[PDB]
Amino acid sequence: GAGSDAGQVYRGFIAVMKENFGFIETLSHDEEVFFHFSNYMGNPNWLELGQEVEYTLARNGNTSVSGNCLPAENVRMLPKNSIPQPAVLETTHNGVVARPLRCINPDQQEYAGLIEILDELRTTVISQHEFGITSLVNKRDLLQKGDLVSFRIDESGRAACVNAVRQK
Repeated sequence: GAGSDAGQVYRGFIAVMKENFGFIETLSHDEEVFFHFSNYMGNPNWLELGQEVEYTLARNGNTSVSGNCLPAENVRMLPKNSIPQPAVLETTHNGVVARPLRCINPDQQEYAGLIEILDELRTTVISQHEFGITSLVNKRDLLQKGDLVSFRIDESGRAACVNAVRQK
């Protein structure tokens, strides 16, 4: 019992839904986890993008199966609204949707994309903020390059509570 041992169920949310497998976005925005529906528990027909789920990682057998990245196991659904939100009263930063990260990932993570955040002088982009399926409240939208967004960064350490808002 140290915390660097085994016996930890990892929490995350569905970001990519294929009919065979999918990708779960990590709770702490570490990376995307390859998960197969073949090892899923429940009814996959009722799954959607942004659904909280609990699961363990299949580290049992060989750490470098085919390419180090191994599948998930025992994926179950979680209660909604259990993912915490950043503590910000009005808002932290605004910006415009810059570009979906397509060539940044060899395996195409472009779902996540990056927003260009304005500096304190409100002139240029500082670095890059990544947005999560959970943060994409307006995930229904065709939110694309050139759309203005307002969000709040705090404990999420990224663009969270992303609301597509158009200013007069």
